[PDB]
Formats: sequence, structure tokens, C-alpha cells
Amino acid sequence: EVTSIPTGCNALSGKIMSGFDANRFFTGDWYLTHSRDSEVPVRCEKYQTGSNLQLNFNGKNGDVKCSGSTVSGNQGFYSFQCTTTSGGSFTSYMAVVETDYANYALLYRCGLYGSTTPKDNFLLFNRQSSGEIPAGLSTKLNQLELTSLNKLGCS
Ligand SMILES: CCCCC/C=C\C\C=C/C=C/C=C/C[C@@H](O)CCCC(=O)O
Ligand SMILES: N[C@@H](CCC(=O)N[C@@H](CS)C(=O)NCC(=O)O)C(=O)O
Repeated sequence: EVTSIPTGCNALSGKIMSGFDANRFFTGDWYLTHSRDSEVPVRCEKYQTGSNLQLNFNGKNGDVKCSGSTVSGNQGFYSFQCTTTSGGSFTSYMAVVETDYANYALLYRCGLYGSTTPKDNFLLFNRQSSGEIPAGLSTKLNQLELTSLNKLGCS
């Protein structure tokens, strides 16, 4: 039924890497090490991936389990249906902006989470918990005006 990302989310047309390879991105673990907007206290979320766009991460209050699917109307975007250990449920949308698969991935995430106003973010994932801001993203970050990503709770 849902064939495009929520109204107000940034489709980022023209700003996403060419040739995104889902096969190489949705494997292994991804640490969420930095983000444009951040909460307090900062934490270290490890995103564990599995086949068929499944993922697990250690969320704000308990493990979170998500099942993904492509969004037909928006190239590069995925919809995740997530459930939480406290019994909650939500939908979240994401696109991989840039990645080298082996080290870092810059993502865009957006959702309504029950509101009419979207909450979004730019997220930097690393394969190591000690990962920081890669030299290779320098110009791309400048272009997106992401000049000062907040470091989170991983080291
Ligand atoms: C391997 C990376 C996979 C990323 C998957 C993207 C989305 C589904 C997973 C988690 C979604 C979390 C939703 C939290 C919403 C809210 O707390 C976030 C505020 C803004 C933001 O950080 O996106
Ligand atoms: N604000 C709404 C929606 C909150 C919501 O859906 N939160 C989701 C996404 S922020 C969640 O439980 N996330 C858990 C996590 O990210 O660890 C409510 O309180 O009912």
C-alpha cells in the first residue's frame, strides 16, 4: 500500500550515490557512531543485519527488531517495520547516501512516528565501534551542510 516516503521526508534526489549495492550493505554489523541530531545521553547502537532486510539493534529501551522492504516510488529508500521489547511498533524510512561497505555508511532516516511532522536525521555508521569521520566523506558532508556531526556513545 505505501509506495513512497512520508510527505516532508527528503527524497534526496540527485544527492544519493550511484550503484548502491544492497547485497554488500545489509551484511554484518553497523555501529551508529555519529549523527546530525542526537539525544542525551548518547548511546552506542549496534545494528545487526540478516538475510531479507531483517535487522536487530539495541535501542533506547530494549532490543528492536525490524523487517525491511524497498519503497517503489523512491530509489534507494527502504521502509522498516520495527517492534520493541516493551511491545511498541513503528515504521521508519532510510536511504544509504554514501558508503564504501567495508568501513562507513552515511544514511538518511525519516519517519512520522505518530505525528504529522517528520523527524529525520543524517546518520554515520561504522563497521568498528571506534570508527569516526572518514576522509572520503569530506566533500559530500560539506555539500549536505553536515559540517559538525555529533559523536555518539561508541568508542
Ligand atoms: C544498518 C542501518 C539500518 C538503519 C535502519 C533505519 C531505520 C530503522 C531502524 C531504526 C529506526 C529508529 C527510529 C527512531 C526514530 C527517532 O528516534 C529518530 C529521530 C531522528 C533519527 O535519528 O532518525
Ligand atoms: N511519540 C510517539 C511515537 C514514539 C515512537 O514511535 N518511537 C519509536 C521510534 S523513535 C521507538 O519506539 N523507537 C525505539 C528505539 O528507537 O529504540 C509515542 O510516544 O507513542
